[PDB]
Amino acid sequence: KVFERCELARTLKRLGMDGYRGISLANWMCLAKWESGYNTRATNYNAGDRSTDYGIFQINSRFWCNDGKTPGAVNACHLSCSALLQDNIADAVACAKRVVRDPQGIRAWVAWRNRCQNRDVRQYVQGCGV
Repeated sequence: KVFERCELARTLKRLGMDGYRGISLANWMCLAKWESGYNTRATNYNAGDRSTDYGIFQINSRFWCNDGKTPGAVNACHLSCSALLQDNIADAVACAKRVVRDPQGIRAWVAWRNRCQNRDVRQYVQGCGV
């Protein structure tokens, strides 16, 4: 499903993402925006290393979820990658909290460094009443 902006902000808020491991909701919103355009069915295959990025947060199949076809898969979220293509994002959120418990935190997603780090990101949550 493609979320509307404030719709996603309140859903993430309800699921405990605001200030999770010090990360504001606006930073999580900036990340989903640039990773998938808030689209839960987004997939991106990475031909160079044979892995795929799944869902609204574009979580990768080498380290986090298992799709069975990625070389060297670790499956740290202990989740099938199909769980990240559901309309309900509760599993994607539980795996995203797992990613940022690593020292790197949200810096684990390159797109957050390129488009969100050291930028004003308050516009992603403005007017959502969150």
